[PDB]
Amino acid sequence: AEIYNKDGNKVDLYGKAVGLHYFSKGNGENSYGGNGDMTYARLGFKGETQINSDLTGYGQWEYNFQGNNSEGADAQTGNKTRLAFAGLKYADVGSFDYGRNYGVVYDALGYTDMLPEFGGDTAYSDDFFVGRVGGVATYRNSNFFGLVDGLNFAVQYLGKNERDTARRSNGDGVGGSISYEYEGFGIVGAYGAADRTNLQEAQPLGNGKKAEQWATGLKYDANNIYLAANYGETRNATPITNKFTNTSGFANKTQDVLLVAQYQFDFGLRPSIAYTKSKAKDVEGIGDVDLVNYFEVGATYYFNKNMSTYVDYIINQIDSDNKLGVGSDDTVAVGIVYQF
Amino acid sequence: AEIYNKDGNKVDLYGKAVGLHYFSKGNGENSYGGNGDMTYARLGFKGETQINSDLTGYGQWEYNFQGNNSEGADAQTGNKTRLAFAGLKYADVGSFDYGRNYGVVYDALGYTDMLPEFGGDTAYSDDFFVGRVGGVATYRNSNFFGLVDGLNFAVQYLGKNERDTARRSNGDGVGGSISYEYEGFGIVGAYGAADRTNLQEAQPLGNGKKAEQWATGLKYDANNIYLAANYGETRNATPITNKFTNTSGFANKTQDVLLVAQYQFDFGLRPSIAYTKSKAKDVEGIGDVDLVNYFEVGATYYFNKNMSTYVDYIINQIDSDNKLGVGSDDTVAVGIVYQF
Amino acid sequence: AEIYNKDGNKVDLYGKAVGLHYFSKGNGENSYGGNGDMTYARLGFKGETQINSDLTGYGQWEYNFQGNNSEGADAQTGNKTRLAFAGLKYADVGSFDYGRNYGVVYDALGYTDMLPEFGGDTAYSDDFFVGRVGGVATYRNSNFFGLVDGLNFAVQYLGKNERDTARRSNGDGVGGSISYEYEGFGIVGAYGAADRTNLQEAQPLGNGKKAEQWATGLKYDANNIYLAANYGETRNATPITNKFTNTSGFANKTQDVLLVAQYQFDFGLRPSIAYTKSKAKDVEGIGDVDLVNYFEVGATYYFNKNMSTYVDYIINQIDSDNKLGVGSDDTVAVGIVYQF
Repeated sequence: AEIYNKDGNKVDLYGKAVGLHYFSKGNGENSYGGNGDMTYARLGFKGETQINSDLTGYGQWEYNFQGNNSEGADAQTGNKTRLAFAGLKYADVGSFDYGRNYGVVYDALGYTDMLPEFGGDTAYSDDFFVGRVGGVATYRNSNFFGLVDGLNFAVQYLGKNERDTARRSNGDGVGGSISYEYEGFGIVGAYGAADRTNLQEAQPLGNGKKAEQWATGLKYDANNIYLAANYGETRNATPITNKFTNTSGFANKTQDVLLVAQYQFDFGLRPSIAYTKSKAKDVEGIGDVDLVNYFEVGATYYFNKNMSTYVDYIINQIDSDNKLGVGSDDTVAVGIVYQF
Repeated sequence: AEIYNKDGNKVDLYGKAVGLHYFSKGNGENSYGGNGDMTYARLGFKGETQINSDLTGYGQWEYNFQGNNSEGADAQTGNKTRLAFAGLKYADVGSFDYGRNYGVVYDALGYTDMLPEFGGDTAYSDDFFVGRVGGVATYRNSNFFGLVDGLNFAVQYLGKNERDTARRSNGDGVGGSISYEYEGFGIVGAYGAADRTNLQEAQPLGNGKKAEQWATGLKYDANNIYLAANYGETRNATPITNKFTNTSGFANKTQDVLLVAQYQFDFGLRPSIAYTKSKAKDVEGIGDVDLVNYFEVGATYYFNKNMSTYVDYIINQIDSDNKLGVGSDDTVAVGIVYQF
Repeated sequence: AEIYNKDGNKVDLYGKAVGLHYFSKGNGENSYGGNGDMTYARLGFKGETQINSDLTGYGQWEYNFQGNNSEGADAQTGNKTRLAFAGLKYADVGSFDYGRNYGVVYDALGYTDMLPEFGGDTAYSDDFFVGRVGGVATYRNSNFFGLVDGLNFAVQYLGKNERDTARRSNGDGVGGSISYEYEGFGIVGAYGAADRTNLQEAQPLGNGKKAEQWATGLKYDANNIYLAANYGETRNATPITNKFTNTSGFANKTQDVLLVAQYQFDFGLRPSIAYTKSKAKDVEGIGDVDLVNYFEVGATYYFNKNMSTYVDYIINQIDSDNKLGVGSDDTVAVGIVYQF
């Protein structure tokens, strides 16, 4: 919601209140998404001020507030800051911002991150270039300096983040994307690579000093039709765990495929169909393991632009014999979302 | 405050900044409410969008921010999300929302929850149907489908919540209320019951597999006069602790009485008078124990609609010989509240 | 940003999104400010309602949200409530508010707290009267009841706060300030003293039962020129640590000097020059130790009123032979700030 627009500085304060609930067999510890209340909310703001007629300053902050906690000690479990950055966009040169923001490889993975609830599996947060990250300096350029419509590129610089965890840690690195949008087609390629840190190298699963991720997208988005596909691979970057040996680390290699098919009816119904398959390769002592695999059937029914509800169903293809001990049961999400 | 109302979607962003302080003898660990700085703030938003002329989507999120903490490690102590849900209200059929919201038995207890600071004693949060709860689906209906003015009812479905604590946990259950408002009178009856979970059954105090709460209210609210009374009982649901045996659990039974008497002067002064008495029965090895007992004398002086101050005094009737070790000293709250 | 002004109640909801990063040699554990991503954000609101033509109610809440955390367990590390209070300002009598607010001795230290990033060294939070504190009742009076322009005074009452930590704890005390502003000159004197608590007295470093702080300021602020100086001293109040003995407590005495020199160019550039020196005296087994010492060179370039960037450089004068083990390396901050 645009709560303010005076003296060329508009502030968009927005939020969400998602009544949500998962359904999985038993206590669902063996299910794709889990079982239980999953209600949460959001709050944030994106500001934009015009320094002049070419230069624009902008800032954004988004925060997730969990609603499925009690007002006891667990109150904060899950609350986190999702985005926080600032920048200046200028004429045709391009934009530059810095802070907690999405990694460039997300640009590609973005194409398939359209499911009602689930999906987006390979875009782990705090995992180098595929999801939200801390301290990334990003430079994007539009229409190749205005010369070519639809030709976009960006180069990101990931700063080293040595945290308490190997999972949330990352060394420094660089990445970049290139996308061309035309008619209702989009084609993307993005890649990045950064140093793994000592703690990361110290983990039992995964071996290397350089983690690199890359993926490409293709999409036909026009005339109530959304079709998109993603494919990517990674070296020592997808976090994994062996539930049996109680070991953790990263998959040495992974072949990722994401597919989406969605149609937007006029009356508000927007069914969804998708396929997700992530397979780790060269996992020590195991070899090839499916980290994710399933089919999705879903439907979001938008009332107006500030209301909707959706049902998401995950036909979990993962089998019980999974080596890493991944869950094999299905999950069903049922949400009702109010926003502004 | 209504910061936005465009295209039939009004957003009410509100808050509080309560400068507060308690006064009790000594360090007050033996006092009703404690002693010290109790300053806090609130922030939230309730949105409402008109899907059409019968259907309305709405959402709400409220968060408590504690101000009596240092900026050190204790910073977050007390911060919690108080409410978070979403729903659709429709024509005369009624409303339906889901998320973190008040339990139906609160509908009754609401009548007496009007004190300047204290009061509301029996409406514990995260305690089945008497206070705020997680994952409750609620259906309310107004004026009996519009047929009878003042006749209201609601049926709530409490979802199972297996948390780290027995106190904050709850099995699944159902509850409902019925209220009739007329002239300036109100009469309410509400009841609910749900399964106690293993962890709860596992506690030393309290025995049963089903916890059920119920209460009724009566109130005369009109012409600057507010008079209300509540009475209820519970089976294995009111959380209790024996400070001496260092044991916890739930009271097998409790007889609750709440009484309020308040008058609204024209110039802003609104004195308060109240009586609260909660007694546990069948407490193992003890029998009958008063969990709460006192008289209250208070007064809120509202300047305008965004300012007030109040003094609340609790004449603590609990004696020193209390078996469960409940505090016996008095407490005085003195707040100054700004809001919007 | 003033998101609302109706019926004489204006609400100013504001925020920040600071993309920030420190630069120090090595991992910088021996540097002044540290090394790494330091991105954060702010959110808050100050409200003001006119009770009538003399009386005004007002409230404020400010919260710091850290952006340099991962979305993992460390998510909340650093989030804190910075301010939270409420009051009534009246005619010429003066204002009175209560809650989490700045201590009076800050009034003096304020003069030198103008650096782009660093600076303000001696105004520790949760440290009696020099920084933000919990439960302080403050009374300020303007222009000596309107009789003398520029003559201002305030008397603060610090409530006892017995927290988990000696550092964040404080006994009760009183403080007050006196400031006279004229032409573009300002002269301030402020002082306070309060009881140290048992836990504080219990610490190895620092001996006394009464902690007292005081400081004075002088400033020439007019015609794009800002020049300010501060000098103060303290008894058993500045928190200190001996990195080698792994001991903590408070400096028995400290001589603090702060100096600032800044000029505001018309086009937006605002260079900064400053000197900071805090020296502890009578530190057990050591004697005199510099807690802080350096020169600063900085520059903030404001685009418009909602955008800026700055570079701050700390020429760290602290030597390696520091007895308390204080860091000796330099630090460089580079921020880009969007606000509203």
